[PDB]
Amino acid sequence: SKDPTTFPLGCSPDITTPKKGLSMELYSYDFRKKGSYPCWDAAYLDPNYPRTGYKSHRLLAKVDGVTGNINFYYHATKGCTPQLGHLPASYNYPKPLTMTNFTMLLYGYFRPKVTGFHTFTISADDLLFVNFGAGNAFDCCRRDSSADHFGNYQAYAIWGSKTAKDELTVHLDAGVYYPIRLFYNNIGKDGALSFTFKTESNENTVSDFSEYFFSLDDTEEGCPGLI
Amino acid sequence: SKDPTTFPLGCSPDITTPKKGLSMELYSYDFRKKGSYPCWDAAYLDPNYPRTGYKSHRLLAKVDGVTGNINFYYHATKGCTPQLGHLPASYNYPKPLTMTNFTMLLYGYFRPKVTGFHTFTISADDLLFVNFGAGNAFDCCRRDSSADHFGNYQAYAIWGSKTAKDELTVHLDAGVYYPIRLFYNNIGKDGALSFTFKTESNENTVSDFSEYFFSLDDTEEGCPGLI
Ligand SMILES: [Ca+2]
Ligand SMILES: [Ca+2]
Repeated sequence: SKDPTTFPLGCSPDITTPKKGLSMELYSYDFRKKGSYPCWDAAYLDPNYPRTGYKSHRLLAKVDGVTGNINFYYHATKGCTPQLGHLPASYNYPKPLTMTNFTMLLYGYFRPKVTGFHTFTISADDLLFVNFGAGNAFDCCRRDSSADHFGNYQAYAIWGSKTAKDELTVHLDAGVYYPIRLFYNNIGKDGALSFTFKTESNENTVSDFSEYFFSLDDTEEGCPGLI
Repeated sequence: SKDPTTFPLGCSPDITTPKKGLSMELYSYDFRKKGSYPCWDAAYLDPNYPRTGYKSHRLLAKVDGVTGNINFYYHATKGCTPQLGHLPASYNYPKPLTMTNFTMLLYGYFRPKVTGFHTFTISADDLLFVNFGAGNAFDCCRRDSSADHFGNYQAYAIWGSKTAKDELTVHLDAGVYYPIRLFYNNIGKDGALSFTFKTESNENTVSDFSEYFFSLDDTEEGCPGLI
């Protein structure tokens, strides 16, 4: 139930109206002491960094309502140096941060408009890890209780890898809500995130998630998929 | 059944006498192109590198009978340069290799001499990942069929980490055979591996596994623990 699959399980919320967008949490990600080779910290690739490791870093923000086009490219002027920047307005966080070096978590639900095969394509500098589906990401309307128990990644991208870019193909049902978790890191210099998809219904590429990303309140009994 | 636990499942081989030692496979691990920053390749920390990634590298050797004291420290004279060296005689591989940069897999079974809590302590430069128990490591006398399906790590050590060194405490039964998998990498400069244990029966530390590490043939029906 926590394993990645081509036919993920979804959720059916009851009367409470879903809220637009995902939630985001932002954390610091320091360089190592001057003189270090390399200048950046490798912690982002400890196997548990995305599960418990990141929690020991400085919390910068927790926001709601993240939607629209969430892609970004941050161009740095040099490596090994923290430099200030801003996220796109879609992230609902107007303050400057060290865009050269930070950790970011997004979670919530994906609602399809069509029933059939979806292919999500991702790329990132330095890292983007994706979980998708009930159990694999977290449990239906029981996120706060299952948040740290996600399974093997459905897709991932690592700058410098043989998987610099990656894809996820899954069969989905329209109007069902699918748990999703995105984990991102920049360890130095440039930063980039691309998250888009296509379906078998037509040849359009979706980059704007305004009609697709939602948040659901947890409930006493949970909201397992009913279809 | 694949999850790490304090009470791992073991195996009960039938009439066929266990063979002394673990099996080992050795693979190449190249530096990046001259001028690269850093000089070493980060692939060793892709989440699937220990599962399928390493298989695309040059196979150097597959040997049997690895036992005794398996600890080593290789001292390099500089970084970013491949340098030749030798493994201890316990590894049954007498040829020189690039000890500055290689990948090594060991697998087989651990047989305890006493019933009770065991604490294994590990450390490594650059990396050592450990799985332990039926399912978590692989299935009883059905290794060849379950070898790539190991679970989350029971313990791991990464040079430069907040877990430079790590421990595994588990309750074991004497004379039972427990599946074990060790995955090691050096990405440059010095190399080191330390694997030892203590038990609740006395204050001795075990560093020599001559009476403890074994290989079992796979069988048609498998050899699940019977106790
Ligand atoms: Ca970067
Ligand atoms: Ca090293």
